[PDB]
Amino acid sequence: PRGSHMNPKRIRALKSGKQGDGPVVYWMSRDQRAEDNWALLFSRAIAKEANVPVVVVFCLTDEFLEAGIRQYEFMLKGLQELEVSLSRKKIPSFFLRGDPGEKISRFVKDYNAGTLVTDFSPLRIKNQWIEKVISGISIPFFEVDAHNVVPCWEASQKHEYAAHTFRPKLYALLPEFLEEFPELEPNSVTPEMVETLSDVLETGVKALLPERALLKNKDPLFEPWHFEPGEKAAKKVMESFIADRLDSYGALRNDPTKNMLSNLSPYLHFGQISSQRVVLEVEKAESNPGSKKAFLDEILIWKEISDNFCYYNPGYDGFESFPSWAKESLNAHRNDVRSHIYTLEEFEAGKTHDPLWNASQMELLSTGKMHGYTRMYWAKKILEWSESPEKALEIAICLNDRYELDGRDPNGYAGIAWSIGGVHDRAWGEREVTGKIRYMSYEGCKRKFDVKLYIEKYS
DNA sequence: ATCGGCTCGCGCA
DNA sequence: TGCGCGAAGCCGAT
Ligand SMILES: Cc1cc2nc3c(=O)[nH]c(=O)nc-3n(C[C@H](O)[C@H](O)[C@H](O)COP(=O)(O)OP(=O)(O)OC[C@H]3O[C@@H](n4cnc5c(N)ncnc54)[C@H](O)[C@@H]3O)c2cc1C
Repeated sequence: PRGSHMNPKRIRALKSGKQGDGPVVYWMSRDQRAEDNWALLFSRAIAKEANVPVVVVFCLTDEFLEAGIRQYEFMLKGLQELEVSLSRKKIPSFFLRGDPGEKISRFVKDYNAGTLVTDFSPLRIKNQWIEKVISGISIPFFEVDAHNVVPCWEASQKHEYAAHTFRPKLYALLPEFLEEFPELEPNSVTPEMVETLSDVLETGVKALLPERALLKNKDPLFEPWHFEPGEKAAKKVMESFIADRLDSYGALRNDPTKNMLSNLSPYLHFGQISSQRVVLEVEKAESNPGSKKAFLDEILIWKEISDNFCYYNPGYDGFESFPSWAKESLNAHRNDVRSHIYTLEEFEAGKTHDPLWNASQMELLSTGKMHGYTRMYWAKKILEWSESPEKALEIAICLNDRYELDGRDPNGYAGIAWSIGGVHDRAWGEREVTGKIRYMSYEGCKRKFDVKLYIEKYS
């Protein structure tokens, strides 16, 4: 590759081969943005060294049927804006429909690709697709970490027990890896599905319409105006956070009645904005130092340790990935009698006895983003009022992935594992049902914020 | 061959 | 509200 502000350690070879005659193809998956994208940039750099065009390919899977119209519209509306952004950079974008394992392979043959580059996800499905693609192509294949500031395989070579073991290794490498971004260079070389993306959205929304979330009077639950989608909207949210919410963040990040969070998770999850970008802007901002340490810890340690978790523990969304002490503790309490037991359907409709739990579910149903403090309480009550730890993990993941705009994310699996299974936490006083897993109480919540205001806001 | 230090609830102001 | 301890398993600095 060979260039300024392009550390070679951000890229690694999935497969070696003979470089092809054709264009460099960036298989975009996790990081759906033109700016501050190390994978797009590396793909562009390979293109310059080889005197070839860079092109972006994206696969429209049947995974959308798993979630709702809320996330399909957010992603697809974002992708319509992205096609236009990429087009201004003279970068063509190709949208394939179907299975990435077969469709990426066929595209490389059909479009005569020279080099394949993709971004990094520690999720099982991306790795499965990469394995399939490797078996179907002759060309060199590179992986670039565009999501984490320090590349996941570089920060640590093993599972990290706690944030404290991770913090020294990540912080030692931050001076090297926390750096500004080069501008994306438009295409120099002339670049050689048929449906419109609007058509795809229309066909997909008709397929999802029967199962769309409705209130009892037939009126839809989802309010689409809370987070407008796309790269342009993402940046406006980051700007208002620094301007309006970062000063109060150290004091108020755990009060759900206050709108004092970044609101960046839906854009971060789809890769509509870079975490490295957000950290650069926050570092430079003159703000309360307590707020800066609190927020940088969240977007650097906690977000990037969630990738460490999924990358070194392939069963990240199961019981086995919990630490020994936690699995041992939860196992001993499997027979304990739950105070309540709710089904997925009762949980989903917000019909528990706990008005605070119900309000947290209604914030999830109506806005698509539950406040970060109540997500801890929400997941820990699923554990407390479920038949088993496995049923709890299953119900929390089902509701999180169906209804959160930021769901189906390593942060989600690491966050749920912390809450239910103690991952990256320590043991606490033993209790019935939840054992030594950290406990959170309705009364504890009453002490810390105006619980009644939150409940009133969400019926 | 031994210890300091890690993202709650509670009792106290 | 803000503070110090309790209950608690283990990592790694020494
Ligand atoms: C049960 C549970 C489920 C969760 N599910 C998800 C999910 O599906 N998707 C998701 O992106 N996050 C998830 N989180 C982490 C966190 O709640 C959200 O990222 C955060 O509330 C998003 O809102 P924000 O971006 O306004 O938060 P901010 O406070 O502004 O945080 C900014 C960023 O810091 C990172 N961050 C903050 N808290 C955490 C954390 N605990 N772990 C990892 N990264 C963190 C995120 O990237 C987040 O976007 C979950 C946490 C819990 C306890």
